[PDB]
Amino acid sequence: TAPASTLRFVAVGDWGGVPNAPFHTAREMANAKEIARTVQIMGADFIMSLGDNFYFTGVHDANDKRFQETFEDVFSDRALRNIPWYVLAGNHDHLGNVSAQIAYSKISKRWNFPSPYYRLRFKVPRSNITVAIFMLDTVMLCGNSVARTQLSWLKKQLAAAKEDYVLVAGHYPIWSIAEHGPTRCLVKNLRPLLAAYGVTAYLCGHDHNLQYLQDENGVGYVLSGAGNFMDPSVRHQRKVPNGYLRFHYGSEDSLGGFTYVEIGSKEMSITYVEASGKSLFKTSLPR
Ligand SMILES: *[C@@H]1O[C@H](CO)[C@@H](O)[C@H](O)[C@H]1NC(C)=O
Ligand SMILES: [Fe+3]
Ligand SMILES: [Fe+3]
Repeated sequence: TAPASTLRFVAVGDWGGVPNAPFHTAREMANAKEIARTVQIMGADFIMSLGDNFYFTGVHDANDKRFQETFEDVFSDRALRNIPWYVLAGNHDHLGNVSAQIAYSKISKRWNFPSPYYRLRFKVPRSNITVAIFMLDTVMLCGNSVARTQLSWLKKQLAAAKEDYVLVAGHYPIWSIAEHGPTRCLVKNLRPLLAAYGVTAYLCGHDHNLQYLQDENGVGYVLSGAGNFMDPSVRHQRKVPNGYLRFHYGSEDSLGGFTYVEIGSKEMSITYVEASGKSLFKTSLPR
């Protein structure tokens, strides 16, 4: 809660330790506690989950699955007690009933998940400056480890969007040096569409760690999927064209970590916050 005239929001990915008991890991809990404090101090408009919402197989019963609850219970703290959530389909969520998590947005007011992929539209308290967010379904758009109209949808969308800012998120990485690494189909089908229509940046998770990349076009690459797991791998450093990596954190001994974004009249900022509370990397992107 701060009188800042900017669009703010936390962006986590890959949280949720189910199956088994409980539904959390030391780390999810840690991030839950920090994402709660971070928003008490800075304040947050919403929260977007970048994927892998219920870790091994995401949800049986459409809405009724009991895991939809232990998430509600993990992110239980008066601070987040009323903060909107915009969800995304991860790969593990596609091993379960996805339509389930979509419909779940009818049982929970804070849980928002209209379609596997959809368009969000916000506005900075400084009026004129409006932002467009395109939530996509990467499993449906790719396959590496059923949406040829999704890729065709994003085309028209991005080509028709007139907002001042345009962000795009999905679960699979375009660029990433970690364990999974760049995803061939995204690098081929999506990447060209960002610089093409001037997308400010691409947020994603999937690789259990924290990293910020940036191509020679100024399009930024925010990879913040470390809310439950932490992977120290960089097997794909070589697969990322030198100069793109600007920041990376995936140490073994560290609990979670996530990102905080603040878009204002002039620029969009991305500060990376470790579970602990320390801001370990920040950078901003032009309008
Ligand atoms: C998936 O979720 C939908 C949405 O409520 C539900 O109607 C359906 O029973 C579920 N489908 C399967 C195959 O479990
Ligand atoms: Fe994943
Ligand atoms: Fe994951």
